[PDB]
Parts: sequence; structure tokens; C-alpha cells
Amino acid sequence: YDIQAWKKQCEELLNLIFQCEDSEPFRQPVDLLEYPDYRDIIDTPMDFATVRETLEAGNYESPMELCKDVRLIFSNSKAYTPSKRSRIYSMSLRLSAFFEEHISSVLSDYKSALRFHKR
Ligand SMILES: CCn1cc(NC(=O)C2CCCC2)cn1
Repeated sequence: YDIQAWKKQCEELLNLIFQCEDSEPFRQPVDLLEYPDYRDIIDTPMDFATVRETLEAGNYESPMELCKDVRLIFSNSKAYTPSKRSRIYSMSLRLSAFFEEHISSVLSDYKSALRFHKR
């Protein structure tokens, strides 16, 4: 029933993601000095520190907006990868599976709570 519960649930999920070794390439914005053509391919960079900061600033209205930014981290990795077998991209796939498995109940509970609120 709790319309606000998603926020702490997302904070806890981000803490687990930061402890995951697979998140290391995605914890801070992609370094343009190491990947000089990154912005020729990626229009909207995204990373987990930006997501956490957006959440902590009170700049997400719903967990769907946070989930759109997290999915952008993974689609950027897929768009930038030179190969579907590359190390960083392979780490993004595992991390994406872990994120999707945990965010599902957050989204479901929020949407159910909001439908109850508007009943
Ligand atoms: C292949 C594109 N790509 C780069 C990163 N990650 C990085 O640049 C981080 C910046 C700080 C330490 C390493 C993830 N994906």
C-alpha cells in the first residue's frame, strides 16, 4: 500500500549493485580519455553514481524513472561494445539480469499501491 516505499527499496538495491564486482565499469561516468569516441556513439551517458545521486536528490518521482536510467546504462554498454563477447558488455548482461530480478517487485508494489491510492 505504501506509495513511498520504492525509494528505500531502490537505495538498498543500489547498495547491492555497488557491492557487486560486475558493477565496477558502471559506477562512474565512462572515462572519455580511455574511450575517446564514446560520445560519437552514445547520446546519453548514464552510470550508477548518477542514478544514486538523482535518487538521493529527490529527483525521481517513481521507480519507473529510476529503472529507465538503469536500463540506459545497459543499453549504452550494448551500443558501445565492439563485440557481444567483450568483458565489460558481458558484465553488463549479468548485472542487468540481477537488477531486473530485484526491480520487478519494486515496480509491482509501487504500481499496485498507486492503483489502490486512485481506487
Ligand atoms: C567500454 C566503455 N566503458 C567504459 C567503462 N568504464 C569506465 O570508463 C570507468 C571510469 C572509471 C573507471 C573505469 C564502462 N564501459
